Order: sequence, then structure tokens, then C-alpha cells
Amino acid sequence: AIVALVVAIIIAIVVWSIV
Repeated sequence: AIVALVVAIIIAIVVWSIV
């Protein structure tokens, strides 16, 4: 895993916000 998923997922979402 959830950790690696949270990071990869979290970032993926972020990049979308910025962007």
C-alpha cells in the first residue's frame, strides 16, 4: 504494498493537480 501504491498514486495525483 500500500505504501509504494500510496506514493506512486499520491504523486500521480499531485502531478495532475499542479499540471
